[PDB]
Amino acid sequence: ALPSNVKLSKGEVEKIAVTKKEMFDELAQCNLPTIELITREHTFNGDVIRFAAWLFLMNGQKLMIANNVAVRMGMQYATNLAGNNVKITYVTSNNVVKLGHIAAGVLANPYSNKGSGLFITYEHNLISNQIETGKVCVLFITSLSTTASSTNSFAYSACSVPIEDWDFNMIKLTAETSCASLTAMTNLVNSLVPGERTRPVGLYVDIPGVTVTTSASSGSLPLTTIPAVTPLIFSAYTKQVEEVGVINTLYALSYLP
Amino acid sequence: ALPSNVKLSKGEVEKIAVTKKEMFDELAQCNLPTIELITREHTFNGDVIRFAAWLFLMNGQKLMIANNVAVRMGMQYATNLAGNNVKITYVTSNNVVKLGHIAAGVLANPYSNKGSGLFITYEHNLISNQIETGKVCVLFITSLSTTASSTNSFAYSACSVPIEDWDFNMIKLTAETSCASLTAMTNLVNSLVPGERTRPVGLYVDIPGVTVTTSASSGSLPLTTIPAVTPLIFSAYTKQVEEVGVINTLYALSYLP
Amino acid sequence: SNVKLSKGEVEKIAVTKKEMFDELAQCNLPTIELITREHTFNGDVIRFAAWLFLMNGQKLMIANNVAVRMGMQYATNLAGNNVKITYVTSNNVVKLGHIAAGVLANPYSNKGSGLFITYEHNLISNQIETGKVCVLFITSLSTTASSTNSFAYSACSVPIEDWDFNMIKLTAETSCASLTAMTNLVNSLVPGERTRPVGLYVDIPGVTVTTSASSGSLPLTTIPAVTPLIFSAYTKQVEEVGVINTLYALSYLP
Repeated sequence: ALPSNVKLSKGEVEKIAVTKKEMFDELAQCNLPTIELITREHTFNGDVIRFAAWLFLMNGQKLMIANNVAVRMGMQYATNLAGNNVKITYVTSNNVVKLGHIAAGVLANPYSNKGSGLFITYEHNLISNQIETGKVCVLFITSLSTTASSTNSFAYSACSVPIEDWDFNMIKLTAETSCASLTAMTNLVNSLVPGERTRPVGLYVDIPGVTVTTSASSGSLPLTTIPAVTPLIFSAYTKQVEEVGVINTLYALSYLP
Repeated sequence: ALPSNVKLSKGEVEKIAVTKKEMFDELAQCNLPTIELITREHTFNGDVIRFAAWLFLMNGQKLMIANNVAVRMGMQYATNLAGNNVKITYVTSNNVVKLGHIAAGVLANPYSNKGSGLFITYEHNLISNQIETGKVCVLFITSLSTTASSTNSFAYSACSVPIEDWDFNMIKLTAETSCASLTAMTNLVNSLVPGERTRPVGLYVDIPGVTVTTSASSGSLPLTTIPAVTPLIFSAYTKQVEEVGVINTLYALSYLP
Repeated sequence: SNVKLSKGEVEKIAVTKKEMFDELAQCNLPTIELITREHTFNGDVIRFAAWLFLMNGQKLMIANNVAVRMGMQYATNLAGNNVKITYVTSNNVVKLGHIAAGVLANPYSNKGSGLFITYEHNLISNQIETGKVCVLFITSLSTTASSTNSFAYSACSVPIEDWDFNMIKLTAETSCASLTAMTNLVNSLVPGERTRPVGLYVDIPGVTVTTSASSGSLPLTTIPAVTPLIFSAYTKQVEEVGVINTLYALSYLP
């Protein structure tokens, strides 16, 4: 801890750094070489840090409508829209597990209020209300005006990803990385009185083949509920667009690189 | 300072690694050499990562009954069944502090509806309702059927531990590590209709001398509430057995190895 | 085992910054998404973790802590609503941000502890103090189980030029004016009803911190909605004043 700056022994480094051994130890039980299975499972396979961040974002958080859903990899059950645990179906393409889904179940109260949401489904286009075989449907909806505004103005970006190409890591919500959605949303925001302007954010997806579409402005939430029969992957919505950030963060945290 | 493989200086390791200094620095105040007392106490002595993970598990989580209790080491007060801070009494064997307890207080509503829970008390057997002098009493209760099922079927595992041999670390819930509780519990689940079967989890305890007993199937929760006057160490219960995993995680997180 | 490590070995033994980055990395990009960085203490996921729950719900805390963080746009006010931040500057340095307090639904109550920080508005004196940051700490002196209503506060005013979030804490151990006074005041109560004394410690020279007399009713119950507010957080149980310090510590970088 004391010396200026020269090559460290293993013992010195174990003293200066946070070790993986120490991280394992947070969860280790009864002097066993492995973390308990039922813990590993819901814990991103040991990652207590990721799990910590993720956990509160997933639950409660005050302005988020009645139960987020994120079906994670390597698990048996996930909680649906009503907060209940249901069986996961995992989906294969080319011998690889791409994703899981569950029955949406019953959203007690509609989305509302001038917020932002990211929803992801298997084969069920929420906008068009139609099935798209072998695609994953990504939907981002948001207020364009601020919570304090007196203008009702909303929009959405959307795209469909062939299941073979699907990769959780290549999706994000952004206000800085250039792409069709950010550009469109930026133009859409600028239609409002300056005082009522949001910080534009877009649906960025970097998977070749896929183009992301952005709607026109709406003055009414593009999506209010989700049919309970819906094969659902991920669903999260704040009542306050000012916090759209946390929704990107949740999603980023839900799935491994 | 990132692309090569041999022999790092202290200064390089401090850039490449997450350091203890930085972790200390999340909690440091006023350029002082130690973390503030009143913060160290409830923070597992500065372990902010542990504390992060633990915190949300300990509170709210929408399917857990009205207030988990985990009396932690080296603290003044713990919150009881009613969520109120009451004085901890610490217990000594052979000049070593083994564990603390509090008056259980008042569970507003009964445990209920096909869940799982772990309870640990000082000297009070919750099943036999009698005092066992110098024993620590472990009770794990669970549904055998799924939440979706139409069968009321419940069981519990239990054992008593001599206070001198007590070790928070040698207990866990498991579905993989071989033991008498897992075995019994496996056989018990297999008495149900395939579609209603849960993944069996047993109470595992590696303290020599101790044997863990498992009940027969019950169809009615082995345990519904806790007498207010009870000396309580740990109590946690979910309404949904499918998440019994979190209960193991919480417990694992509450006590240091 | 017990000899000089290569960078590959270090990366296998240590938690790396690269891995921490990767908790939040998206789309193979060299930076963490802005809207994510912003509310995340710039990528510090561990800090953000601990902070998050401390800031929200937590059972015994009155209807919405406020803590205006650095480098953000909006912060949640007393009502739980997101409002615009005004950042304040002294000598080309950003010293702090504030928001209109807004409407605290229910009054602070029942034998707790609160830390409050306002720009220029002394909540006790109810008067403007130009160029000062106002720190107020209020607490029960007796325990929740007690049958005595006894309260006190400590307070000080800090010139905006000298303001540093890091030189403030709540303490029961580090010697200071507020600790001493607070210990004396506690010791006027029946032993069984005695709290563990904690003081408002502030290590910015020029500033002295005043501690009140004992009250028998809370020195502060509410906050005028117009108040320029920086930090606000109150538990109903004084036994947990520890968590209020931890929330504060976690809200601002060293």
